[PDB]
Amino acid sequence: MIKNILGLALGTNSIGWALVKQDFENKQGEILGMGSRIIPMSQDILGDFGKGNSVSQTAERTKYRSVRRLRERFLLRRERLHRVLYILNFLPEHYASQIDFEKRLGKFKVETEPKLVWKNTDGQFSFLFQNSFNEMLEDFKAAGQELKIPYDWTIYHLRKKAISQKIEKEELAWILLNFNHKRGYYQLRGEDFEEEKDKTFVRLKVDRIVDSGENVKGKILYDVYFENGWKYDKQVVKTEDWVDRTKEFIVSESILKNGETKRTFKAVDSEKDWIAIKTKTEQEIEHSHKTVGTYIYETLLQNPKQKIKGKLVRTIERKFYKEELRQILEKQKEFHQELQSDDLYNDCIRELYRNNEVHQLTLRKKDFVHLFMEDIIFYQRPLRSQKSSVSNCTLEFRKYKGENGAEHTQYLKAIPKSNPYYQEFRLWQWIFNLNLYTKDNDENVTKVFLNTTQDFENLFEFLNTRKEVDQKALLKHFKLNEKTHRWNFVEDKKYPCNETKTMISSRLDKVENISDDFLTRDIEQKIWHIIYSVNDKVEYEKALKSFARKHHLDESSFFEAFRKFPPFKSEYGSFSEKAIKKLLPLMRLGKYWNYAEIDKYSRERIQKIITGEYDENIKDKVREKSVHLTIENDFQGLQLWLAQYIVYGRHSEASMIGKWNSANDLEVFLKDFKQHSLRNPIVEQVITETLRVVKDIWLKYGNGTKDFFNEIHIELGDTRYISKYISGILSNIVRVEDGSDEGVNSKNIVPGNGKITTQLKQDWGLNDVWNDLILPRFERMNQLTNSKDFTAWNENHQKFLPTVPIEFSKGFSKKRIDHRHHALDALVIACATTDHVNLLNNQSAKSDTKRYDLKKKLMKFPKQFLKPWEKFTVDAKHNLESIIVSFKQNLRVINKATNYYEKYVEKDGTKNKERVEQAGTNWAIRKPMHKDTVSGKVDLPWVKVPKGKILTATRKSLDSSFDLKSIGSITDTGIQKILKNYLAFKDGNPELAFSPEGIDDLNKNIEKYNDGKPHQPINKVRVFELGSKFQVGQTGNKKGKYVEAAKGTNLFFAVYEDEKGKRSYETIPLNEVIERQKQGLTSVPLENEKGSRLLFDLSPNDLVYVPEIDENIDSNFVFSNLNKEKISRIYKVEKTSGTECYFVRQDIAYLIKQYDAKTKIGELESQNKLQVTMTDDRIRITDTCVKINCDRLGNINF
RNA sequence: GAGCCGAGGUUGUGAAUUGCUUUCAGAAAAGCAAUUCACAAUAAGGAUUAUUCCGUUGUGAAAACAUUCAAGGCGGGGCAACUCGCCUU
DNA sequence: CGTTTTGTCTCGGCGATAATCATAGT
DNA sequence: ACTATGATTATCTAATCTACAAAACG
Repeated sequence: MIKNILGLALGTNSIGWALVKQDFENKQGEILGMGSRIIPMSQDILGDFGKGNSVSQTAERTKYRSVRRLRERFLLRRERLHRVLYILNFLPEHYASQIDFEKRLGKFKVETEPKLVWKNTDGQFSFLFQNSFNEMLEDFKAAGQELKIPYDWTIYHLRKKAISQKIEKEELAWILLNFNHKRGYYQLRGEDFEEEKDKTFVRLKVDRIVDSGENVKGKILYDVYFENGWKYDKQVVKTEDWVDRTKEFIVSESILKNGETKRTFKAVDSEKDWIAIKTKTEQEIEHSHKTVGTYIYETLLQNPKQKIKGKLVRTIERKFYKEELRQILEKQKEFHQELQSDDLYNDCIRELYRNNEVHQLTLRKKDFVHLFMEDIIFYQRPLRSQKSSVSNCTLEFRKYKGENGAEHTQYLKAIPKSNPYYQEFRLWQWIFNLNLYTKDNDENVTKVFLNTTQDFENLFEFLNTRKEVDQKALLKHFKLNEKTHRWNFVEDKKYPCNETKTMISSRLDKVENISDDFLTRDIEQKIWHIIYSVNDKVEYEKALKSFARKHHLDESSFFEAFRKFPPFKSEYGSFSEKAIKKLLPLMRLGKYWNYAEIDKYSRERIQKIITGEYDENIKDKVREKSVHLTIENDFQGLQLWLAQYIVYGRHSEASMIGKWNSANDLEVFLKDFKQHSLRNPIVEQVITETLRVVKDIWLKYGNGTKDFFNEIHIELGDTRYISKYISGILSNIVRVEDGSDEGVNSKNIVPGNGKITTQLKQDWGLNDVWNDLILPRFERMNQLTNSKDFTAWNENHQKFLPTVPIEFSKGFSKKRIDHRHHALDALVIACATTDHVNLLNNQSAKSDTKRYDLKKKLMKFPKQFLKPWEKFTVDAKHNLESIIVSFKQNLRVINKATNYYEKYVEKDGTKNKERVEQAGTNWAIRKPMHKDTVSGKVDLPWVKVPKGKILTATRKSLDSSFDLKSIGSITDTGIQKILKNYLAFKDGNPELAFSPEGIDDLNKNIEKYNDGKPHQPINKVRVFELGSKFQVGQTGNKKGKYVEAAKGTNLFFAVYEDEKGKRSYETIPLNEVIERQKQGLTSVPLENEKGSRLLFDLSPNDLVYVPEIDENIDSNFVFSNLNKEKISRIYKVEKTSGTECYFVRQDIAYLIKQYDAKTKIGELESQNKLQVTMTDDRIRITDTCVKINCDRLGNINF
């Protein structure tokens, strides 16, 4: 008689909501409220989530964190090297004196940038190793190239020299730190692949293409021939790009069973493919029979202009660097007696690991080579453990009491699917579920071949010894054949058959020289634990060797068989090991079944059920189903449900009765909600704000009372996954406890479909109200474009109709330009009653009389439905007209940071490693402080710099986009002159002049374009810009880094006021906000230098009201009489810069036509947002703007 | 969702070579650079000495948190710290 | 001032299937 | 001798703008 319905139009970043209360029997009803809540998301995410490309803020934050973590790990390696070398007395005096060895161990002292080789004496820098540089000079002159080379090329000369000769200890420290910089490519798993692993990179020329007579797709395929005698494996069709073309290949070879090389082919081109580049560099290094450092040194000797870093050696295997460093260290150990000193080694080991005695005792047996190479520099951490994220068992729970005097439950981790207990349980399940059917008549031929316990025991034994069962093997075990019988499932599908024991038996038979009885249950599970738990190469090898030593087995072929065992797939079952251990005695039948192996609880329950007594834990359905279990002997080969109830006492997942009687339950559920509980963060964010909106509606319109929402309709109109989880969550509100409403989702949740929505919109005229609601925008567009092509006349409706020209018909749709369409969708979903959706989903009647009553009740005499009440369209249109869209504001600028770090804490006279919280106050910046690109400050005497601005320059690649205007912005004038000369030579055509071949030609003959004077090659140039860029920081060289504010970081636009009436405008930078908020002050300075008082500041996604020109709003207040014209004048802050504050009307979501530089037209001009009102008055908003406050429901918070 | 790593790029310091402009006076210096090398920083900053980290996630007024969390015993694993399991509150 | 035009850090591995080559039972 | 099944690599795994901040221009 009176019923409350709420509708939610969930979107990708929007939440449209509505609430209706209708009396259907009297054709009465009304809309309590409507609105649209918007979470600010850019169109990039909305266009990327459909395909998927790193669509997550958390993903970008994680990428930044990973880069940082690599940086601090490199820095920590450098600090440890500094400490060790200072103990060894290897650092130079000037470099060591600027390193802190007492408070911040190994770190540079503040405001210092020392260099290991550049000694700063009384203002002049001198190279530390003059003798080595001189030796390199005679080396170069013997190569006959030049005598003027950089000092810092000595690193490679020393790297080559250190292989076989003595070098100075400071040079050795330089080498060690340089090795710490560049480490190489390495795969942590290792697991050396096939012994051949050819993967050779070659260059071959095609000789002949002989037709092979294979016609496919109306063309006879051909093959390829090479000079060495190799045939390209695949067929070739296009002969134009294959005749005598020198393609490069990564050819792979492998020795097969027959004993010949199966040579594949992989067409690849260098300098664009990582694999080809790496393989070519590695082959060049290896065929020279020299280390990477020696190869680099000789290459640089041959071509002094060669780019080393990033051109010559980009990415090579870490083994090359490790071999070079090992050779250097073993050679230098023979000369430097510090590296052979045990006392110095003990001092180093104590300094590094003073509180870790075990690691000290471990490293006491090694030497400095292992410390520098294996321990410090090339130490790579293993993958972080993820066993804490494993899903928990749903049945077996452990309860305990903590120190807080409470009692919570500790969950049990799920058993791995490959655990032999899980394998046995799954095999028993598959045997129980297995039955046979005949091909002839499709009759239940089973129960004759599998009737007694002997048959099932034989089948279990047969399946135990195999790894995968199929049609033919299972048929042959029963002597049946494919031509006469089938096994009730997919004929060409195979099932797991306890493969683990199969491989275990195979590898325990491969070792031989043992009896065929060593494989038992305990030994099998021990080998399982050894292989699975110990996931590390050397650890696994040592574990296997020690296991073979403990048990009387030969450790010769057992280790060899088990050393290359394939890793297990990461998977876990639904239950835990305890659950399967308890269920298996029930599963087992025959000789594997015994009553003594069933635990006390299940045995007692079985005794009770067979006795027939009355117990509270036994349901009537149990006696209905377990009636056949009269004797305890019948409890053999029971199914999963039976055994589950016997062990526990629950008929499968029985769910709970989650009913919430007040908004406080919803509030605490919000408090207890967990992050990353769904598919992606987008949906969890949307639902978080969704139920928050639901809580706000509940509080506002029902005071949080019980059973306020009689029904909730959720429809959306990829995104299907969020059509049911939300229904389940909100079933806690719309559930009925009388027993007639049962299930995971309450019957009060009725999601719909698009057909009903469209039909009711057309019949009730929601399309009409939307059209004449959006028409004024199109009339304005016609007036702006002084044409009549944005509105189409029709005579039946005697009015205009919004439309777009075909040339602007790319992706325009009328239902996506205004944010109120979310509210419209929510309203149409909410009002779709059960009768309406039933009628429009089951229109197929099979008889006109059966559905004629619904025709009489709902539609007017299939033409038109009755409106829900007399004025449904009218008041629906009014409610759309009086909606203030609520926009979420993200004003998080700083936040409190919590850091927990492991540490040795002195406890009870002993040092034990534990976790400690960081002391003091540490702030976290929640916004991107600046853009990635970094520019330097320069001053140009030929550029007039106005006061308040600076010149910043950065390096750019020289390309075809360098015209006269672009050339004029280069900081240097020599390059400007040269480029102007070259461009004049090429008839003023940047495309021809600055093409890569054109750039190469310019660099070849740069003398002719420089008035005959030599110049270095030009590939990149520095271009300046006259603007306002701020410094990154204040310490070290961070002062010299000038950056630009990141996207969406101008959060504040302050308008300052004098006593006269004049307004002044200024946008607050982010760093000032940081300082003011961390000092506890207000975000915006309430005072300028001139002394003007602050009126207010504007922030993005904030709503302001612009009064009419005649109105004078100073202390009007009265924010209840917001009729249509008032909301029509509400504007939203979009972006700000300098003295400009751009606005878009709050209703507007997407533009009718975005501005394009070609047509030079747009709805809101070039910026797609105006500093003035859209109407004809065209008045500056900031001159008379007054701020309004909106809650989540869009009400005015006066 | 997260973890283990890698290669460049950018700004700055230092250096070798070569340019444009200016001031001294073809010498010297400065501003702006180009090719190559070493190094520093790589979001401002804050702890720590563990082979540990927190800083572009989200919540909300507490400038508080979630994103980490017990006790014991019965075990596997290594040179072992540590890690992987079982058992009861 | 009002308005439009231009620039913005980028690349690798730790992947999936599809297709041909073998390869024993039949 | 024919068939179906077990396995290595080749091929692909997409195809990307958006919109703010501000210098440049009229």
